[PDB]
Parts: sequence; C-alpha cells; structure tokens
Amino acid sequence: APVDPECTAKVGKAHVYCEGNDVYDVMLNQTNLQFNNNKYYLIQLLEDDAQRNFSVWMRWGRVGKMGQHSLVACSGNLNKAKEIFQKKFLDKTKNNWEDREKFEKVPGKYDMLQM
Amino acid sequence: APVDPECTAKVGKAHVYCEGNDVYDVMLNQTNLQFNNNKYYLIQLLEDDAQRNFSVWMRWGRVGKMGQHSLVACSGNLNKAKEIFQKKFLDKTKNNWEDREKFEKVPGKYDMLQMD
DNA sequence: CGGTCGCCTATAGGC
DNA sequence: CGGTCGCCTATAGGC
Repeated sequence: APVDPECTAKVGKAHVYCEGNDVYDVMLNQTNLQFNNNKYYLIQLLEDDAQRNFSVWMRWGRVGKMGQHSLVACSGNLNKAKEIFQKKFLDKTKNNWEDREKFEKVPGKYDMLQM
Repeated sequence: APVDPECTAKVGKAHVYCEGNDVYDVMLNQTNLQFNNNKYYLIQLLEDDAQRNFSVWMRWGRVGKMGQHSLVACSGNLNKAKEIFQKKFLDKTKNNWEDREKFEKVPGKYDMLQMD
C-alpha cells in the first residue's frame, strides 16, 4: 500500500494507484547465490493527491543498498502509465500483470513477492 | 450429416469431417428484404472415404438457385483445410468458429442456421 | 540487462 | 462482396 519512501519527490504528495482489486505496487526479487545475485526491482504507479496526475516509479539494486531509480511522468494519461508499468513487470518476470494470481517464476528472471 | 449433393466430385467418395463435438458443415444465411438480400453461403470440410485426403467445399448464391462454388483441395493437410474453413466462416459471420455455441449475428453479415 | 536502442521479419489493415 | 489481386503502411515480436 505505501508510497516507497525513497521516492522523495512524491511521498506525502501522492498515493499508490488502486482500482478495485488492482493495486499498482510490486516488489521483485532475484536471488541466485551461485552467480552472486541478490537484487530487487520495485515498481509503483502513482496518482497525486493534488490532482488526477500520474507517474510510474521504478527502483532497483542490491538488497540493502538504495540503488538507482526512474520516475516517469504521464500527466493525465492513466493508460500510458499502466502500459509502462505492465510492460516493465513483463520484461522482468516474463509473466503478465493480469495473470499474477497464477504467478510462475521463470529460470533467469525475477520472482515476485505478494503484498 | 451429409455431403452437399451439388458437390458432384465428392458425394459418394467422401464424408463431412468430425472431431469431438466439432462437425465441419455449416449453412449461412443473410436475408434482408430492405436491401434485396436473400442469399446463402454453405461451407464443408470433406475427408475422403478412400484415404486420409482433404478438401473444403464452398457454395453460395441466391436461395433457390444453385449458385457458384469452390472446391479447394488440401491433400493430407488437415490443418490447412481447417484454417481455410474457419477463416471463411469468420469473414462471413464475424464470429469465430470456436465460439459458435454462443453465436451472435452481426449487422451487415451472415447468420448461421443451426443444423438438426 | 540496471538503463536504453534498433534492425529484421511476419502480420494485419487500409485503399 | 460472390470470386480474386496486391501495393503500402503500421505494428508486434525475436534477437
């Protein structure tokens, strides 16, 4: 549910977008001790409290460290933000956002934690 | 479920292909008295009795008259015949073959008459 | 593969 | 559209 604290520009001024049972916040993990992988990938779709104004927030890196990030603004174009979000999730999990109740991790890609 | 009599080349030598609940024989109708439409379109996928050899049979025209037709042969390629068949049905009904239990006629397109 | 970019191909649609 | 065509573009995916 919460805006990711590291999103300094929007924590306070915004909330994670929801609609029914869809909630656009996800945390991905890939751990593989053989090749030295202990990394996260976080994605959020953010509506401002101020107006109907949108943005997608992505942050990634080694567990522990605060990593690097990307904020992508979408003005009032909810459809765009949803695409960007869904597409990113897909690139990193090889599952669709829509089929996440039946999530199945794939070798070589990130796994998902439930919220 | 019969080979269409007008298919002279294959009536006697062949039968309508079936596969589970799928039976590849369909009759389409478009009647619209306002624009003067009283036309059928018949499609059949035919397996020979002789061997595993395939063909799609299409006949169409004004109700009453025997119209024109097209026989398309597919040798042993069942998959091809099924595509040709399904694709034609789609062009003329704007429904998929797969979803025909829940068929919904579309304005401007053919309707499907449900067999026996 | 964190980011991002961009051929080629195979279709699907407009005309 | 009842048959057939074939350009050109826009689009989506694989690599």
